[PDB]
Amino acid sequence: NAQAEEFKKYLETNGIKPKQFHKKELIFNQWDPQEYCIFLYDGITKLTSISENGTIMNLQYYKGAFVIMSGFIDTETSVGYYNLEVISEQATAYVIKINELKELLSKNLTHFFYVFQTLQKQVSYSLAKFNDFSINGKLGSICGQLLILTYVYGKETPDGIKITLDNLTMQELGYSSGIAHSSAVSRIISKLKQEKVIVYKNSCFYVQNLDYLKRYAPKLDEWFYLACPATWGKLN
Amino acid sequence: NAQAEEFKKYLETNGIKPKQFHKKELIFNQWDPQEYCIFLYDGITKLTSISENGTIMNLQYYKGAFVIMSGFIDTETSVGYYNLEVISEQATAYVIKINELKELLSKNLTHFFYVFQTLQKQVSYSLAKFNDFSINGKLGSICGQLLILTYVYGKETPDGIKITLDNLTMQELSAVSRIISKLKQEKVIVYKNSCFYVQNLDYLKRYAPKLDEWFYLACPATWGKLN
Ligand SMILES: COc1c(Cc2cccc3ccccc23)cc(=O)n2c1SC[C@H]2C(=O)O
Ligand code: NA
Ligand code: NA
Repeated sequence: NAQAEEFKKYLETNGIKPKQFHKKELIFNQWDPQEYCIFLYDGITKLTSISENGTIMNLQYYKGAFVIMSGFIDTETSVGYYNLEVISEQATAYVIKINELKELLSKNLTHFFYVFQTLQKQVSYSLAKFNDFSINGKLGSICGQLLILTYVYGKETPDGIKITLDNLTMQELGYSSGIAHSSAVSRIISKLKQEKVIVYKNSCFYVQNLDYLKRYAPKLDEWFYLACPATWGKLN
Repeated sequence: NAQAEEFKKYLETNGIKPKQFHKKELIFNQWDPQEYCIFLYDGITKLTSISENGTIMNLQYYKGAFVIMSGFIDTETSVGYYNLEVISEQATAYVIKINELKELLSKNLTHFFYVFQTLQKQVSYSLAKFNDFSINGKLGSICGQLLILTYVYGKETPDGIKITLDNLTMQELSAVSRIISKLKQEKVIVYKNSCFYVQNLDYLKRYAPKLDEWFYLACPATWGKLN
């Protein structure tokens, strides 16, 4: 990813070091009065909110490279009581105090813009998932999630397009699709195998009817085309 | 709003005039090759989409002052096949070609931060709505929309928090009609003498708690008025 590498260089040039995190660590947390800008270079994370009673809500998933800001760039205060939890075995991130960020993102036009456009991608991402859920309900959500997986992590094999993720759980798939109970997920996963869309072999998921995912996640597919055309084009 | 008045003045300093639009007009549309930055100064709009069978989906509401960008700031290409439709009687907006926004933001850091922060408000807004829907379904969504109306247009009175929005625009915003009428039946919101009054703000806060937190974090002075 060209413009991701250009942003890495900018940060290192200015004395910002990568940091390594392991699974289950919080890169930033909902109880901290200091807010940060996170340049997630490598790894997979999820945004969570933890209620008083202890229930954990999974709000959004990110893979490197991406930018996540826990505070507003102007006020430096929280945008919401959120944690950024590492769910891959390792992740690499640059961690910048918000105040320190402004002293930098100014002197440069191009790098301001890279972060700007990432927020734009994210705004449109949530709108597309909402549109698909409004039309096709939970099937839309799950199809969109599998579509994402296929575009980002798919490899061509004779058994179909193999999702090359190792730790992927039926539960983590539901949370990533906004469905919190394994009953709904297994029901819909059942139909998908039953309609020959997905198959499970060798601990991995293989997609065999990619057109079907596109049919039920059409606005997320649109989003992929418009925001990630290079990727999208691999399988279109 | 100060950051926004200062942004209006920056646009006029660089010679951008306001345009006026009337209800049902599109400020931008999904078929235009040119993408734009809209500085919505006054009025109420909605973001719409069309599915491949002709059905219109309402995705998002915006009120002035706010910034809506139909194209990515770097590539200048569509962020999605969206239209921006006016739902108040009139709206006032500044309409800027996307490439020209880079130039303007590149030369003033104050106004770059102001636009950047409107994207941050959108992102956190959608996350809060999702959280509330995840917990209370469509009741959470509906309570949250009424809560935001209350905080934005509400005025304390002896009959409760009056919503100072004409009943016209109040109508422009199936299982929904049932939820709304149950809130009316339970006197959360009440018709009296040709206006509507929120009489149970605590109920709205209870079922849209994450959007209530969003307003507190995003607009603390407005939140504070009614709390
Ligand atoms: C599949 O649903 C979503 C929506 C869309 C969405 C659906 C329903 C109600 C919503 C209300 C407000 C905003 C989005 C909604 C977005 C999203 O980020 N995630 C999910 S699941 C987790 C997260 C993500 O995709 O990473
Ligand atoms: Na924090
Ligand atoms: Na357009």
